Amino acid sequence: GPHMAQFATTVLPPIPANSFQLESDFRQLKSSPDMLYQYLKQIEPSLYPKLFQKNLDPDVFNQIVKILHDFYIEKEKPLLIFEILQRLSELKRFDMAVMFMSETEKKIARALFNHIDKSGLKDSSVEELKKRYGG
Repeated sequence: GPHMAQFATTVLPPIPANSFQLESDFRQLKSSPDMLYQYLKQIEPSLYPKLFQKNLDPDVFNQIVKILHDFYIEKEKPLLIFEILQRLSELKRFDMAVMFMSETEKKIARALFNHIDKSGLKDSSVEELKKRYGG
């Protein structure tokens, strides 16, 4: 409504050991995207291929993208969004996560590559990774 609701008292959880632990912390914070940004800030791109090595989740795939869209574009560097999206593209389930996305998640995914491009970042991987997520 026109006012802010009462939110529960919560604190950014530690960095997870594997995807089972990551998706648990994503699905509990999905309604708190402003702390999801700060939870993402703990996680380095070197953990992305290792957490998700046995599988990804389609809801985690769209949540990573959905937090990059409204926070890493404003608060972090355009290069960081691009590196995060690249780590996920090497996952064995990533294209099944794209298959479970709708137009509403794909318009967010391209809006990342649209901001990265206009920020001055030009590589063949920019236009490849945009088509892998929503071309």
